[PDB]
Amino acid sequence: SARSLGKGSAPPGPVPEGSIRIYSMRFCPFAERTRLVLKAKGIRHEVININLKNKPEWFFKKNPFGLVPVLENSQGQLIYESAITCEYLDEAYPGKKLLPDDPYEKACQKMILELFSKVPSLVGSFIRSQNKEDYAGLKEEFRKEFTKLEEVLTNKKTTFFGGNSISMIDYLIWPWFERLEAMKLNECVDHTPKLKLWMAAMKEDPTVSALLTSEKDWQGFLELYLQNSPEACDYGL
Amino acid sequence: SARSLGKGSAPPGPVPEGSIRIYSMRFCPFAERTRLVLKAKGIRHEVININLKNKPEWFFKKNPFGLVPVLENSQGQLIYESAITCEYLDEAYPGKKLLPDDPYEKACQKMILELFSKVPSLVGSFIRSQNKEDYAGLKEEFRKEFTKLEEVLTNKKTTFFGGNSISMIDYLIWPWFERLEAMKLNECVDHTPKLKLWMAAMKEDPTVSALLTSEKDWQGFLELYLQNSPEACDYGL
Ligand SMILES: *CC(=O)Nc1ccc(Cl)c(S(=O)(=O)N(C)C)c1
Ligand SMILES: *CC(=O)Nc1ccc(Cl)c(S(=O)(=O)N(C)C)c1
Repeated sequence: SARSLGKGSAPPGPVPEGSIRIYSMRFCPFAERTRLVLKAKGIRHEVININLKNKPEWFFKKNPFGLVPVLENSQGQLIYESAITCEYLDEAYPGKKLLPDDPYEKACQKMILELFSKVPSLVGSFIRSQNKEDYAGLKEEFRKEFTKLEEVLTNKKTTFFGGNSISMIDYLIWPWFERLEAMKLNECVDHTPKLKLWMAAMKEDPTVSALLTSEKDWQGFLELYLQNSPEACDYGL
Repeated sequence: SARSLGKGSAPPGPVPEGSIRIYSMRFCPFAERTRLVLKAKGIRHEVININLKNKPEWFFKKNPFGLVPVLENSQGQLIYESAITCEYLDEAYPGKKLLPDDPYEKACQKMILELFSKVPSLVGSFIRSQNKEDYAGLKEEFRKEFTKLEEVLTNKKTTFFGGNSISMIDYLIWPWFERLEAMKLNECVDHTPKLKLWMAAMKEDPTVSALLTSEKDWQGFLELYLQNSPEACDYGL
């Protein structure tokens, strides 16, 4: 049932009242942001996984960019871009607010997100590699970006990037730090102690712990991904 | 007095109570967004222009990226990234809200901003050109992106990107459309009629009209810019 929908599959049909739909992919770190917010805010939702190597024709109607995550509500409104879906969920649904009310504190979280901006493309370059010589250079590129995040934690004198308690910014940058160990990149945080202590503190958060994918599951997906397999998205039953 | 501050200049000192400071550059389209918001919301402010070809040492303390626009308030809080400065100004100051209260309508504006994302880099490629052969190809690249904006106006059945009246998204994407005529790129909107009618309607907005820089002033700045002159930022006294 959690199996990804591809070419030849039928459109999902209307989203029922009282629930929101997320078009996701179980191994997508960008869609993981939305799922972390949905869980944290306890929002009632339905998941539809998209086979990103063999996309359905109807998926481009949901998002012209053809990317996960996408939200769809009962009135048929469509929201895409991982950071936009996350802000939308915090505003449109009740409970503990992940984004702070203060305009400056809100701005700060968005500034920290911009400081992290180069990390996903760097994770992408490390994955798609042809030789072991490029590895040391990319590791230094990681350190250069991870030092930007360290300076923020040092200046704020706080555990998390948004305060003493976990907030939106932590969930937005976490998926890439989650995959560092599986990719054997833990040494890239050896010069950022406050960033290293932030990771262990994050791993203990009940929301983060519940959605955390295993080392072998990421290694198994990435193996099929680097083979451009249409079974990658469906790795692990 | 409106003259840009460069190497050898002294730090500005504290921002007084009741006013906000913007670190800008009179020809910067990204900083123009912030200035359009400051004007539209009638915010009391002080402008400090930065010589971007010969930056002051103290400017990297205001923004690690060393880019304009930057906001600084009386309590010393610093806000950078043009879109972040604009959202901050709408939330922290009273009057007519440029961003709508509705979470979906807010999300939509941010989605339209993402649809425009490739235009500034395209304007940059057209400016830095070595031959007239690349011109036709880049014009087609413009049409491909300007068609994304046309589809939004067509679907919404509205004059502006955020409704029947001007909002935040219009001010955020305007500076690049402002410079199209000066760069002789008006033919790139010949296949987007609703986008072409949006430009003329924008040119009539009192906020847009008041901050509008002349054709020759942009041509004169760009000439000095493509000469990498430290007088570019100060073109036109
Ligand atoms: C949703 C998505 O883009 N998923 C995905 C899968 C695998 C990797 Cl390595 C990444 S990434 O963020 O590292 N990058 C875009 C290559 C993302
Ligand atoms: C503030 C700034 O970056 N100013 C600037 C000056 C000249 C041009 Cl052409 C641009 S652009 O947006 O076209 N691009 C970054 C080249 C921006």
